[PDB]
Amino acid sequence: HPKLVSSTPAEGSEGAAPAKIELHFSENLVTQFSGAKLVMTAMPGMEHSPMAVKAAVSGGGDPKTMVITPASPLTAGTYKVDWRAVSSDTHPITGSVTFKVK
Ligand SMILES: [Cu+2]
Ligand SMILES: [Cu+2]
Ligand SMILES: [Cu+2]
Repeated sequence: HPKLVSSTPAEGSEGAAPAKIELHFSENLVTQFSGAKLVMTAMPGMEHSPMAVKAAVSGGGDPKTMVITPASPLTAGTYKVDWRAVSSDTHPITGSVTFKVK
């Protein structure tokens, strides 16, 4: 089964707004069954409130890499990437990556 090897930004990281989010998995993904959603869970001065972020999701050049690209630059707040990794003849695997933008 594919598991999340690494990502940019990394889990728990705090830093600048990423132009795109990259997820690297241990196994090659089937593009049509794999995917992800980006959510803002919080922003400065306001209560926690999950909201889908307008973003596109595609495989990279590497079949083990998933790329999420926001429609517009991410503003300050906490974000989570809920991903769905499906390799060939394998049960779907899901997970969540969280990170903060300042
Ligand atoms: Cu928001
Ligand atoms: Cu708000
Ligand atoms: Cu399985």
